[PDB]
Amino acid sequence: AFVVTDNCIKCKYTDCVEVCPVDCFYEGPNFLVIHPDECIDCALCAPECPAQAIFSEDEVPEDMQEFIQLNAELAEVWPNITEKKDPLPDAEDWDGVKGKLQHLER
Ligand code: SF4
Ligand code: F3S
Repeated sequence: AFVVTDNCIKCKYTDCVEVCPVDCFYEGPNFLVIHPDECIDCALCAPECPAQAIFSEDEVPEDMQEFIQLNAELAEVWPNITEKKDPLPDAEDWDGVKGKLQHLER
């Protein structure tokens, strides 16, 4: 499974959903998650993220390990997103800020 981590929060470009063959991205107010049972690890979305927030599960940085289980839980409650849309409005002010998890909205 591929995992979305911290830098997506408050950027949410959605470029990643274009390339997904199985549509396994689920949408929250300011973050996207990948559903781990649905992902086929084709790895096509990781190059398409401008925030470089997507990682193969087995390459999630040590300090972002929490995001693996967060993707799994929030995927069960958020709605499927299958079309790109515009980035959040201030997305590049926040691209690259660290510690954005304290800003996640359910
Ligand atoms: S690795 Fe492939 S199947 Fe998984 S979210 Fe990315 S594009 Fe979709
Ligand atoms: S910022 Fe987030 S919405 Fe997709 S393009 Fe990157 S994982």
